[PDB]
Amino acid sequence: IIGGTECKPHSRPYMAYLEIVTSNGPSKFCGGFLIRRNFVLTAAHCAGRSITVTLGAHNITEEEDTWQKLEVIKQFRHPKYNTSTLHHDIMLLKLKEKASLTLAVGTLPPGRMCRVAGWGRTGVLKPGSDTLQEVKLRLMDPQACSHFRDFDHNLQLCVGNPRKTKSAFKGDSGGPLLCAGAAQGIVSYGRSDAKPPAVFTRISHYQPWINQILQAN
Ligand SMILES: *[C@@H]1O[C@H](CO)[C@@H](O)[C@H](O)[C@H]1NC(C)=O
Ligand SMILES: O=C1Cc2ccc(Cl)cc2N1
Ligand SMILES: [Zn+2]
Repeated sequence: IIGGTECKPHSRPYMAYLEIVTSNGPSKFCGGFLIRRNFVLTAAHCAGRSITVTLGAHNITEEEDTWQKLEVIKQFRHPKYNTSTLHHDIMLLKLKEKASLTLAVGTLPPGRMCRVAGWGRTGVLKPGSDTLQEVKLRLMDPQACSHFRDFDHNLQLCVGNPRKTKSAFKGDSGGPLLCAGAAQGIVSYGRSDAKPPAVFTRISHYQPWINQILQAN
């Protein structure tokens, strides 16, 4: 998160910290959010050979009793996810067992301001953050994201005032974008120089597919 503040620890009990395993390189990291005791929503491009989920975390380098490190049994990436257009950047993770409900861990059931949180990098050349950072971003008209050639208003949200530095960035993918407390978007992609706006998956469009996956599993 660029241009944000450190969250009050555990003020966002649904936040999930993802460690992703591939076969040809070291681990990668994304965010995500617990929508069912055993289901975590994140970005399609965070998929890997295997994934571990830590719930209840603030400072991700210091273990604490709030922590729930959970195994992912199955990854449900959207079937139509496109590595060329980046369309349908969305994935459901099924946890091996249902998470415990605690104070620190629980499910989450243009021109306006939304908020987005993550453990991602705090600047173009900065490392990922140790602690959960958040930032408030402006929801933009779709023409503000026209320069992303495959951006699609129906599928995506355009997020972030270009006059401001604030933004999600690497490591923040899969995190929820909340407007008035409700999840509206998912961190997906943007420019490598982090100049806003950036592109978020529009959750509402994928709601049928989401419900589909839940009931079948
Ligand atoms: C997080 O924890 C580590 C030690 O576990 C510490 O070195 C680091 O400065 C901490 N960061 C914050 C801001 O709490
Ligand atoms: O909002 C975001 C998320 C993200 C990931 C990676 C890059 Cl290069 C840019 C952005 N912008
Ligand atoms: Zn704590």
